[PDB]
Amino acid sequence: EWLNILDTEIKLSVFTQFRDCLGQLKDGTDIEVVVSKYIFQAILLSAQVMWTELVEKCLQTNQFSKYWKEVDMKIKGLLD
Repeated sequence: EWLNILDTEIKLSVFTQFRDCLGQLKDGTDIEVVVSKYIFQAILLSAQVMWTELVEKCLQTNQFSKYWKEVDMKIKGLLD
């Protein structure tokens, strides 16, 4: 009984952390601060969803330069 409760609870917790992390990333929040806040899977999925949405709007606007510089800055900050 409690194993079957836990099997659903882990997935619910992962989804909750994912939506909280994506919500934080939305409205403007650097990934560096969020790394120490949520599990790896949640921040990973939130980052990937954001990247898809942002690059889709970049593709419709054809302004890849600004977003590429932003992502490069994110990578340098994460490396630091």
